[PDB]
Amino acid sequence: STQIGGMSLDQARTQLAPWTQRAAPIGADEYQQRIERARVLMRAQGVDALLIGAGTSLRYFSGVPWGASERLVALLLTTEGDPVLICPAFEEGSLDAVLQLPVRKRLWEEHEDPYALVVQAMDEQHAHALALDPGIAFAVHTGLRAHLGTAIRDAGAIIDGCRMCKSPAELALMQQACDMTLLVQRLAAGIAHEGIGTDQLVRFIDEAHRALGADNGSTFCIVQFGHATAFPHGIPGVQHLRAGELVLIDTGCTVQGYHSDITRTWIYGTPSDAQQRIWELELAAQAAAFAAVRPGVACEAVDQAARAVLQAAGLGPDYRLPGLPHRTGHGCGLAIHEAPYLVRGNRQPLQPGMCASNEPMIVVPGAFGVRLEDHFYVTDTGAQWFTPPSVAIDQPFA
Amino acid sequence: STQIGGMSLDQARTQLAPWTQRAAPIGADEYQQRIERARVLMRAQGVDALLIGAGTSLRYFSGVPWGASERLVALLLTTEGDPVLICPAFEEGSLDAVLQLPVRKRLWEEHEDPYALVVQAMDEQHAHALALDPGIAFAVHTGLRAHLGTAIRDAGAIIDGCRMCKSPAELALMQQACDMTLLVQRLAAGIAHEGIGTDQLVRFIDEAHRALGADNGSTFCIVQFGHATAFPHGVQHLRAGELVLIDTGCTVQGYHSDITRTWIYGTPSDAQQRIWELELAAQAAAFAAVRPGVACEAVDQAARAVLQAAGLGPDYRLPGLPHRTGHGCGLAIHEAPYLVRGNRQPLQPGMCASNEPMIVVPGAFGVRLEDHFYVTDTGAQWFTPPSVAIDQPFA
Ligand SMILES: [Zn+2]
Ligand SMILES: [Zn+2]
Ligand SMILES: [Zn+2]
Ligand SMILES: [Zn+2]
Repeated sequence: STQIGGMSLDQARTQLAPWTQRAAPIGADEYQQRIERARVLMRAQGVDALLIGAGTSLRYFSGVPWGASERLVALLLTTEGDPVLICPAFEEGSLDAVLQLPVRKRLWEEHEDPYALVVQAMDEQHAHALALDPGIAFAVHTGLRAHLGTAIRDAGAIIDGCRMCKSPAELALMQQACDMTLLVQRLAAGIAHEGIGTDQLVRFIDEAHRALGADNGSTFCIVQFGHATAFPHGIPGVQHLRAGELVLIDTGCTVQGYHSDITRTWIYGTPSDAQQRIWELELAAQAAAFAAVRPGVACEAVDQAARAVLQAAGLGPDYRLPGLPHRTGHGCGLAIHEAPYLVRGNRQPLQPGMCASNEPMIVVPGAFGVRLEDHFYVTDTGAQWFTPPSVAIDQPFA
Repeated sequence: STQIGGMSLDQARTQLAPWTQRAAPIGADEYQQRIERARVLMRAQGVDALLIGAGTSLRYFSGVPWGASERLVALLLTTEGDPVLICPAFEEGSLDAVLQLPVRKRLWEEHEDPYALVVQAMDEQHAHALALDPGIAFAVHTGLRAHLGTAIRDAGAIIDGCRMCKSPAELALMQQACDMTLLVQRLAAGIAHEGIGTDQLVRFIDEAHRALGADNGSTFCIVQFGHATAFPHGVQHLRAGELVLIDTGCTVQGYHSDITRTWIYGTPSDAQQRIWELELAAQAAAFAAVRPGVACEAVDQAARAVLQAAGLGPDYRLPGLPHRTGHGCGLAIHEAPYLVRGNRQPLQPGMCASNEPMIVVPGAFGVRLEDHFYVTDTGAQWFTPPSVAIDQPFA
């Protein structure tokens, strides 16, 4: 009965001191190890240059945490020497302040062509086999094509083959973000009451992540009530809570860029039989997916394990509704969604240090949905939860 | 400093009722005009198929406001029939709630190849000359190339040829967002006091944008005091004698405001006054240069000629203007056309851009004044009137 409702704003505020179990930042040597692993995968693929654009992969490789813009900010890695950092001249100051890796800077004034610098740096090292970051804007392919006549490969296999398996230091940053968001989830369930707005919960979760010391409040937040829980990614519009509705809250933060991403679905007031039944089936499907995880297991096998529970209960098969209309889970790291994907058709074997969500949501069309989301990482012999799963329809927190 | 300081938090709150002059949303017919306009651009350039990714361009053509993810959500426009909307099958309900244009849905299940669906819709209409959104992830080039033997061209000319010139309805939405954000700016100036935190200003700017009825509070907020104003891409507490620089904005129906004010709290030095005045003059001269037919790069040069005649610069040297003068603005904070040296693009009626020829004095301070304008048949019109003096940030 006790986790849902009855907590005031300022009672909740009393649990929101800055978080004091702070994981260490990624250190210099770890950035060099990332570069070295990228070089190994480059040579494996027969490529001799890699271009990484601003975003999660530039951060991974260099520390630079800036979002992509219309101006090319990029790392060009070749098989030897400090990687080249292509960046607007006016930003040099700022760049030097966030860089965690020694680089050769190649700066361009506003009217200069930054893609000519990439190719000039290629030509300097006799590199003629470029792989380009699949996350980068298409525009960069156009700019490179004005100067570069050889095939441009997709760098996805190189990037994933680095980022998929998390180091201990990555796992602890993730763990920190997750503990923080779990606390936030718990307090939002506490402050809930008849008539509370979805927007009031969203603003609260944001204030709470901030108080705790997230990099930037809530990375995202989804709050849905009642029938609106039937849409995996929700519909526009504010709702107000009523007894008898499910509440689905999916939110997360970052800590040094590393993401949490947790969904809780709980009853406010008394559940129907149908709500209970679906809610227990969801917990069961999530548990079977977790139980399937260890080294060597194909990513699709984990998704299949979830569907097997649904299907033994008369749901599915496949994506059929009522059932699980989307994949079981996604990888998580510096990006909310990254490889590997726990999806039908993905033969990728799971390996120690891989991180993914386990969120086999059930949708009952016309009625509601239940999504329980906790992330795990693969160990040497099985998996570990970052956050323990829910206990019951009215006990969202183990 | 009647504009700067002296206002209580609840005095400020009395001017924060919801905005009553609400611009009309973009209606169904105007989405159809954008699709036609794209079709004609396509024909002009010899392109028969156009793929637009999730993001501001999808929003422009379809009303779908979602950010891009790892899953392909896209609009494929060909020379005839309803456009095709490629989408994950499970998000169909959520898609239907935001779509503003009639489309032929082509849904894909989690394990199916959505790039296959694009090419199949191409093959059906006999379209072989595809142009791809330059803002879409390169991954999409990869998935398309897997299925295509033919050139995949860059769609920037087509997309820009539509988006750069704003309709009356788009200008009205931008206008509302600007008017709302100007008020927020002025209230933030009013509540400023010795000791106030940059974080408290940020928080208040958000609350106000929400109270006035922005889509989602502040889109972004930069607040910098004193020496920090010299580091435009760097928590502080306000002290007498410091410049305050606040750059913020909101959206109304996804249309952006983006305004920077820089003002003195207390008594300014001669150096601060002289640079402030020069910032206003540079901004004024870039504006006086705006009219149809003028190259975007001439507007940037008009600001730099002001700075050079005063002994700053030249070019991008400091003290001076180390970056372009401004950027286009619309459904994206930054979009074409850019007011930057090398850009020959002629300005035309309806185009919207910022005018922000920030001066940096290394290691001391910076002064950015940012107001946006749109191009008219004979010149330009400010979305917001420029500042008046170092201590009079609002006209
Ligand atoms: Zn989630
Ligand atoms: Zn997730
Ligand atoms: Zn701005
Ligand atoms: Zn701007």
